[PDB]
Amino acid sequence: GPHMATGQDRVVALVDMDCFFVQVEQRQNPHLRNKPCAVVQYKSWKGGGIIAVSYEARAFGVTRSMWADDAKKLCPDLLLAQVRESRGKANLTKYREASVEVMEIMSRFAVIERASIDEAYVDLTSAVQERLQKLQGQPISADLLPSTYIEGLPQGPTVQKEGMRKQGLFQWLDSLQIDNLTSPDLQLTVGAVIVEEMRAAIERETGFQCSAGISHNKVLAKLACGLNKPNRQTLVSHGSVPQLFSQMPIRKIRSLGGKLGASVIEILGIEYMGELTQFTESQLQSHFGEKNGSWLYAMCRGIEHDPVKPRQLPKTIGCSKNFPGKTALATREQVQWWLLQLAQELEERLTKDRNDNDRVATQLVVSIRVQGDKRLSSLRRCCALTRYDAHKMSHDAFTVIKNCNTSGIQTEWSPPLTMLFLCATKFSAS
DNA sequence: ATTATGACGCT
DNA sequence: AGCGTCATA
Ligand SMILES: [Mn+2]
Ligand SMILES: [Mn+2]
Ligand SMILES: [Mn+2]
Repeated sequence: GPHMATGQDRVVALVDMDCFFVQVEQRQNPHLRNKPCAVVQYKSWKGGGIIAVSYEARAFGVTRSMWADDAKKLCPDLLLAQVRESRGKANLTKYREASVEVMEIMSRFAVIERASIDEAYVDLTSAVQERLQKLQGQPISADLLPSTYIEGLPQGPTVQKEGMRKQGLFQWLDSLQIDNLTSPDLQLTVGAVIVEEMRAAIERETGFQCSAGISHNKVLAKLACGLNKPNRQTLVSHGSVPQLFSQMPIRKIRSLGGKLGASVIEILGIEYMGELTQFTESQLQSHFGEKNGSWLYAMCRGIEHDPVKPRQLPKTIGCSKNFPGKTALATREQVQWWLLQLAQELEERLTKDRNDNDRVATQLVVSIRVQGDKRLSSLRRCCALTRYDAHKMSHDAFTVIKNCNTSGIQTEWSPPLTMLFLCATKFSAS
């Protein structure tokens, strides 16, 4: 009754850029705008690997992870932009810099948690209390929410899509009680008004469009964001959760897309998020561990407490390259040449980071993969990072991996290396 | 031969 | 510490 936590204490948003690397390339090259377009890395192997796809191109069935040669079969007029290559490798700097543009705009509104290169969470609880106080029990007009969907509406007693959005919004606003500054539905709505403003600013100041979700926690905000992409935002209320979850595949919720989610489905013999409500907290804990079980017990009821971390900057800076198939590194000087290439990119990015962000990395992580290993990393070793020097860093990396070579003679490397990875970590203020 | 990342959890 | 899981362009 009066003591049941409902997890409606916060207003959290997730803002996620639409087809982000594609938009970055479309801004730069107007010829790619409003076309089936994709971003590709490399070219030689089957036309290159697609890592971002415009919504026009998705209509033809083009997806991420597709080889460009295969995508061309679905969509002959597909336009392509290539990821930059520097020092023999893909270099993602243009996209990291475009990300910073967006993160700095979002930070004007609230402390953000950078969750990826193209998305951040915002805790808008405080900002909502402020906007409510100036509102002065003013109703919220539909015109203040021009791109917002209310999940689950319209419902009950027009065949166009924008018509449907407006009808749902009208029902939502009609039902609102703007008289109560502590009403969670009202707070979400004011949250959505602020996110319209945030999104307008992003687009005005960068040219990039984005989508967003507004809810009471990060997981619901993330899920909400995806419901009406592209270029729209979606409000998922506490009350909308039972219907939403009653047909929502478990794998759709963040963190459940892998082995754990598969095990929830297998062990409990269920399919949808809402079916989880029929288990006790102890029952879920028994199968999935203390932390996961409690998290599942609350999550299936729309409740989650994971805070929005105040972290706008990535806490690691890394450089990685695969050496597939026959390109696997089989000689010493090969290994040393590529460690230098990686190390030089790292030094470049590290030095820029120190200047911009007043910090220094203190640990260097070196990872490799060896042929045969299904695993993604075969081996990970750390050493001190005391100087931003590429030659020192590459020499040190070699030192930590020197012994992995199984060949008797030292000139050859075996078994051949199919991946090198250098990561700077453990930052301290400077 | 999707690749290049980046965060968090376990022991 | 090193490994594993999950995620995101
Ligand atoms: Mn995106
Ligand atoms: Mn994203
Ligand atoms: Mn995506």
